[PDB]
Amino acid sequence: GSSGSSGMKDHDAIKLFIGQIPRNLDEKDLKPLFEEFGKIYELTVLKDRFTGMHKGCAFLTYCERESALKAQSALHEQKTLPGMNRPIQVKPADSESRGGSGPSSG
Repeated sequence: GSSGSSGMKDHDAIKLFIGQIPRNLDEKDLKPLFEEFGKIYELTVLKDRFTGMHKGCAFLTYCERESALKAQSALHEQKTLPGMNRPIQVKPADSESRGGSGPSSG
């Protein structure tokens, strides 16, 4: 083809954590959108089997690291699902070294 790019997700993929989503959607209904932005490799909607049937959120994995960035800033505070007063939040499930607060002496 022209663009092609039919391969596999990068070795170190980024797990984008999406929040502010109602428990009335479906992976086949959410994957599409993102798919238009990036070649999603795997999608999973955090859904417990005890009480957290739906943690009003879902995990997304973009094949290309860069791509994710696009959809992130492209979607983040950009799209607002029906029923949610606030827009859709998009942030990577990364843990930045931190754990301290409490200045003094000015």
